Amino acid sequence: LPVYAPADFIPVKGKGSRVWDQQGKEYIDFAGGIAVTALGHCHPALVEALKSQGETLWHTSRVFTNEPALRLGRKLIDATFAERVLFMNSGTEANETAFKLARHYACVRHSPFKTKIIAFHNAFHGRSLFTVSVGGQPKYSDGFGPKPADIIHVPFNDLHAVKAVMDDHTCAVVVEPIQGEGGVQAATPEFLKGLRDLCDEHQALLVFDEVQCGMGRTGDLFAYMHYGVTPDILTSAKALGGGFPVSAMLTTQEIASAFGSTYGGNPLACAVAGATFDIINTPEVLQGIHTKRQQFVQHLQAIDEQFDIFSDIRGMGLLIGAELKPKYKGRARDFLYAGAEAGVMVLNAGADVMRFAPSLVVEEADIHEGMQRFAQAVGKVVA
Amino acid sequence: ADFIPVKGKGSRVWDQQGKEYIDFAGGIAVTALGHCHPALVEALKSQGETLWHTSRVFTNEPALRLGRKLIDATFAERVLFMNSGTEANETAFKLARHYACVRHSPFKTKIIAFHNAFHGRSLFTVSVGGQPKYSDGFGPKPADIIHVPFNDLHAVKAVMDDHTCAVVVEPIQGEGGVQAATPEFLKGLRDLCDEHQALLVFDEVQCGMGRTGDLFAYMHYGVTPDILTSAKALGGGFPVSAMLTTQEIASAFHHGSTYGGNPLACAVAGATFDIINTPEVLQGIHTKRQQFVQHLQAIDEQFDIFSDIRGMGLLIGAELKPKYKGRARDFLYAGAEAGVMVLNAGADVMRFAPSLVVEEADIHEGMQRFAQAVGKVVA
Ligand code: NA
Ligand code: NA
Repeated sequence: LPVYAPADFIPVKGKGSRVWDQQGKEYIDFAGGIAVTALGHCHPALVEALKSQGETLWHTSRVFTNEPALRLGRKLIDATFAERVLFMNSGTEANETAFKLARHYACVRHSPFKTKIIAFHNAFHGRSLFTVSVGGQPKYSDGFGPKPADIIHVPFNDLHAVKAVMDDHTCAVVVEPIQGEGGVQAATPEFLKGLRDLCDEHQALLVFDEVQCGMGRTGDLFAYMHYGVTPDILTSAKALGGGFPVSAMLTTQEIASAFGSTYGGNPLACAVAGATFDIINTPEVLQGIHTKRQQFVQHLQAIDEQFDIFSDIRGMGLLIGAELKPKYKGRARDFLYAGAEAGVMVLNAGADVMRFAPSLVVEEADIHEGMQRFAQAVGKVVA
Repeated sequence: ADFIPVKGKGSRVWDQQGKEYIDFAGGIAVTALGHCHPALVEALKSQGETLWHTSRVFTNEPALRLGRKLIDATFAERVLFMNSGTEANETAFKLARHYACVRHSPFKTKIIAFHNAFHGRSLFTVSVGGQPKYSDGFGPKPADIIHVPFNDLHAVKAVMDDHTCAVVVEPIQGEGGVQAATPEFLKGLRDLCDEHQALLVFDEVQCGMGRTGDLFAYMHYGVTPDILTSAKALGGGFPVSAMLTTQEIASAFHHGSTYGGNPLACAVAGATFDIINTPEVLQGIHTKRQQFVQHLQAIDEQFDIFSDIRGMGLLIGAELKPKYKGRARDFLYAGAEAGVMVLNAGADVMRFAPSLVVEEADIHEGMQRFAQAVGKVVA
């Protein structure tokens, strides 16, 4: 069930899209620590940002603001629909804050009985009791005692189902624009637009979990920009910090008033995230992501031409899913481990789907080399 | 707060205007080794050049090293690392619930906690937290959490049964007026947990990592918990946390000696641990407390403001007399004006949580500034 690295695979060093273990074995990284290291390992600009801020100031309590946090808040506010930004340490915490805010906004602006949260099967929002209960895998929320109530799950991309359970007692709809863990499934524009319209009709808040698909991952800064559907609340993490734990909850003044346009934020985390933002939010990187996706997809199609293993290639930008044909159902972990043995680090998205989330600046030579290693791994699994 | 800190070094902090402050607050007991400690900066820089991040699929050398250090120095046999104390608390509470579920009964779900407790602001942790005002208004809270007064062993006895999975307690309630547990209370909780087969959970996010003069508060009391949480001081300002428990308990999870841990975080926390867990630092804490307390007594001798000085080691509470009840914020703001950063613990209590290696010169200067602030509020 879970993927655990063996005792002879402990990462010790990373540089760009390359990782070395304790035995000095080199790997090409198409996993990014699960879409976290969006600028690769020990990127010079991020290392510089960490070092200079690390000489100056690391920490301030929630009582104070700081220059890195204010700078990052301003950048996010300028680049998005947001008017207010709250910083935490992780996407889980950001989601906690978003869900709590949606609940509290409904409580004070409308009714204390307006508590229903609508989420989707296969969703992943974190492992805290609240976020795992909003998440759509019962296996992970069972066995921890009474779960926070008034959370309803319906299938992803099923607008009819949402209409059926949505009413004036609904406070929030929570959705990943692309379900990364749940098979790399993208929302249809109809579905997402419908959620926006239903939330408007019922005065509920539309919450986008973009912890995985955000911060350039899709080729747009956020996935909502691709769809042209504006959420009420957005959460971001993982890539935001490039490997440093940091997260952000984005919303409007009107919504945030329910609780300088910024709250919290570790000085060191925000300095690093600012450097990450400055690189990712450029025409060069964002437009390069589409080129790179095409390069990965070409290799995946070539492997499929040789070995015939995939039924679907999907996702957006450098979040790539490759669904295994029915003859290879449940074999995703085996392809992953074979990949590792061949010196390439990949992901799963359930037992039937291969997932790739490499650095957004991954070099062409690394794309080529890693995919040749993955091709070799595939051969060992099927032939 | 009407100023923005831009730079810190040891126990001194500068704002945007270049005004210099003495830091007796430590970002709320987080910067246990002061700002930009050279050993912590060096660890950050060195690991920052090597590897920052691994997913939970992998371990890493800093995580393993930090795990070994915590395992060797405490009751723990297993360590799970997260980013924050709130997250570590989520993990501890979930583990206590799940252990009870799979080892005893799915109906064994009651968590006992205490009034004025703080355990974080996630829905679950704030519900276990003992401040109803902060858990109200977020929709249905997770159920089966009972609160009773801190230090009220009779009350614990009354609500505890075989359906109880956990007792969660801060050995010293930091936020709740800097109230220390009595030895009888903590031993009582241990005995009751043994009797009803519940897990004793120590939230040592604030009172842990050297704060009391021992590495963890449970060592002062000689009462061993089943699960302990640690953050704040653990990373000296870098966000990192740990949940410590035994192999028997940890086995309830669906993996070696450690789980998770950011390589950069764990490298910094390792350097922090190596410094704090020394006779020099730990013994130095008692001497520094005495100096702080003597200053507080001198201030009281002059101004007659305090009714009580409490806490342990370098977590210090000073309770205001009824004449000054509800005015802790006023002394806080006056302190800031006078150039000293302090804390509150409710509107009735002044709190201090300075660097564990705070220089004597800084103790005297900061306390003199606080005396000036006290003098201002009085006049
Ligand atoms: Na904006
Ligand atoms: Na031990």
